[PDB]
Amino acid sequence: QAAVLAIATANPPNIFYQADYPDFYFRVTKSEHMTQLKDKFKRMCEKSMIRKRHMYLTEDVIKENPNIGILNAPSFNARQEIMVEEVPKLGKEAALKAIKEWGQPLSKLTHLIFCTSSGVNMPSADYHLAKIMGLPPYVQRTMIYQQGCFAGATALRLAKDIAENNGGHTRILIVCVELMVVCFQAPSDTYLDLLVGNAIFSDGAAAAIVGADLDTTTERPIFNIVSANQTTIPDSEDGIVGHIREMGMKYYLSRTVPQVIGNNIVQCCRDTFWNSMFYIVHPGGPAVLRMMEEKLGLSKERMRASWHVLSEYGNMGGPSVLFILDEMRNKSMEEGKSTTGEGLEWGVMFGFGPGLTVETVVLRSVAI
Amino acid sequence: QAAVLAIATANPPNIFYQADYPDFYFRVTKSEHMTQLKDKFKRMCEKSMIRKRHMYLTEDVIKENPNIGILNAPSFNARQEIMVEEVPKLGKEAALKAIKEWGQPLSKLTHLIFCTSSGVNMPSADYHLAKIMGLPPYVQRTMIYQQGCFAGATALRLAKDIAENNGGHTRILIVCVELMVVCFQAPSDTYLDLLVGNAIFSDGAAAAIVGADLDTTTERPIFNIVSANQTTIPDSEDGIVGHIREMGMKYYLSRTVPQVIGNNIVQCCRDTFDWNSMFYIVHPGGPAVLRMMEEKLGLSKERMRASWHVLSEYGNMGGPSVLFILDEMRNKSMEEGKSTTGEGLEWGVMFGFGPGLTVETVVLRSVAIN
Ligand SMILES: CC(C)(COP(=O)(O)OP(=O)(O)OC[C@H]1O[C@@H](n2cnc3c(N)ncnc32)[C@H](O)[C@@H]1OP(=O)(O)O)[C@@H](O)C(=O)NCCC(=O)NCCS
Ligand SMILES: CC(C)(COP(=O)(O)OP(=O)(O)OC[C@H]1O[C@@H](n2cnc3c(N)ncnc32)[C@H](O)[C@@H]1OP(=O)(O)O)[C@@H](O)C(=O)NCCC(=O)NCCS
Repeated sequence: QAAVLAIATANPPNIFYQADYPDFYFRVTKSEHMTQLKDKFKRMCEKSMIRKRHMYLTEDVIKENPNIGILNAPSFNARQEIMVEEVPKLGKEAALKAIKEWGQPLSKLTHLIFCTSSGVNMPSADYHLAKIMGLPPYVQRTMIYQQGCFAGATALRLAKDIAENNGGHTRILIVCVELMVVCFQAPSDTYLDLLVGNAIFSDGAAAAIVGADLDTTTERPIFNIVSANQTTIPDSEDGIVGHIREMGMKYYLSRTVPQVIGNNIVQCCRDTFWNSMFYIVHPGGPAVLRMMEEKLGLSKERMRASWHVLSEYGNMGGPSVLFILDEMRNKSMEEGKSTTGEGLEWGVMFGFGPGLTVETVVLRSVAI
Repeated sequence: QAAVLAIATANPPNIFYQADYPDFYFRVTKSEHMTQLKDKFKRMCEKSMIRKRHMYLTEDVIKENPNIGILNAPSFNARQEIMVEEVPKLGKEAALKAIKEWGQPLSKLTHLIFCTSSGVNMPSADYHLAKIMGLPPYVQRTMIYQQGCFAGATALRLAKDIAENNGGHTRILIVCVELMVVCFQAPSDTYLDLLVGNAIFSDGAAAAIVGADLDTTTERPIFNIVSANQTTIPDSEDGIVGHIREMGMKYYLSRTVPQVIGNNIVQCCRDTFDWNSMFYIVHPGGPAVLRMMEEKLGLSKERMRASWHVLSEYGNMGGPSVLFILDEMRNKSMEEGKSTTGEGLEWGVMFGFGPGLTVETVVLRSVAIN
């Protein structure tokens, strides 16, 4: 059975505290005159439950690429040149720490699964990561582009079958990275979905190692991947929409996504399995996390890891479910819990994104 | 063990005969005064070993989207809107014929793998296919974007482990589509990679069904997927390069790619496996790759027949091309009274390749027919 053997994360060094973003955003986009809009955007940042976000896109980067800060202006080439370089670099930072934890040589990896929705190139970010890390030429790459916030979960789904069907030697590095360079947009009166995305999206990278049939002398599972299944919510394609354009990516976030996602993953939870199991839910917004608490009647401690990653990092998209998994098993160990899943045995991870698409991973903890 | 249970293909109705393409291409781009450049382009087309290509991008579509035919003009938005709609539509045409040949209900599928380097969107082409085909919501989707001409083989590699690890009723639809709307560019005398790609790149869709441990009464494999491995060619990053830009995709094609590829897959054959006693499916990158296979392995001329055929009748369609060849090989083997689906031979190999340079090697096993 496939297991997660290591986790590690990385973030761009610059921190943006949510308190100061509504002024920073409207200032660098020369938009201070949209005061009524800014008041609305201040209202979104405060309700976001996000304390701080790490971002590559600093005021300097915008000055260097001034069209990114100018709505509808062509900025795709500029965004593209940044992301094609920087996405694999941030992925290398996290992958190195994850391989340090695994404690095995690079030449032991057989596969690489790279996921991002921040830039596209041929050869793609999976290749570039393998170059700058000097991976052997026998490492088999799978590139997951533009799958949004369920990419981290979908990587595990793919990794389970690769790891289990090829046997003991198969070892998979998974790397998910996002830079909101891809979709930063200046605020506008008619396009009210920016204010949502610009309040929540942030940058980060997470890496993980997956294998089955372990060398019990060197390798130790953190979690076991029991099952992994994707489902699609009918007639909801208008929920999350990403249009990649000459102005960069135009995202569109429907008001109904949190209730639609919330009702559906709460259903997946029942169909698949409530304070006796551990939970990793992609921090799409605070309302999805509350609905899990309200409809399953969870203690405040059940969603703690997911609220924590949201608060300290915001909505990093793809890699976010791995941040939460790392955060869960870390505090489990520091607090001396019974298991990597906060002392519990069974758990569930949910990724979700455009479609609407839900990726459900059934996990099992490891005794600590 | 995973097996290919059905294969089918589709292409745009408009046919562009290579003999006429230099005139067409320089006329619709209003570049016919670049007479020396056009002569060079004629020589490329005349050596392409491509007889005809099917293409979505007609003179009318250029007229409707004039920036596509103006070099460096902003046309990404125009290209995107075409491909986001037209890529799943053309994939649908192939997929339905593949399901028809399979003989099982569309609802019996469990997985969909969609591959294209022609447009990006969220939700992606895999979702849009599922929508317009009415695939049930339990069909689990994987989207392979921007992986170039090895995506068809990479889909078989991932589908092998999905079918065999889950097995049972697991059934994977693979759909690979390219439209050269993505990378069509007007000619320039400083940018001679464009002349190469404009002489060879074409449109098509292919669909295949994959499953392990199927029912003999209803389902019969065409090929068994014995193994599949991806390898990378070191220090070859600049061979095949695709820069997605506001002007569309700018590709760059090193002149040595066919030799690097040809020498690499000849070596892969030897490490992996009478070379005339196995069958071959080689991505039609150009004529030099196939001749290198024949030369360095001492192949009779029947061995690359199917790959030459697809190159001739369809050009370089990218990702789906190996499935076109696999289908052609299987069909003619049946029609011409051969003993197995691989031209009467037992073992075979499929090579896809693309940016990296990356090589996807799929070891195949024919099934007895006739
Ligand atoms: C931004 C957010 C935190 C605001 O908190 P909230 O729970 O909506 O609380 P409120 O209803 O009081 O705030 C909504 C305000 O922002 C606007 N707004 C919120 N969501 C919006 C959306 N999808 N589209 C357009 N406007 C939106 C509303 O128009 C409203 O404006 P108002 O102050 O004039 O009334 C919340 O909307 C959110 O988290 N959205 C993200 C949804 C999500 O998880 N998507 C998944 C992507 S991975
Ligand atoms: C275009 C092609 C059909 C003709 O090449 P050929 O059969 O080897 O014969 P030639 O070398 O005489 O080519 C004729 C012209 O094309 C030019 N040319 C060939 N490859 C070129 C390249 N990468 N870049 C720029 N020019 C090139 C030559 O300079 C020559 O110009 P000239 O006639 O004025 O001297 C052949 O180059 C080809 O198929 N290349 C494919 C590359 C490839 O497979 N890429 C993989 C993507 S899947």
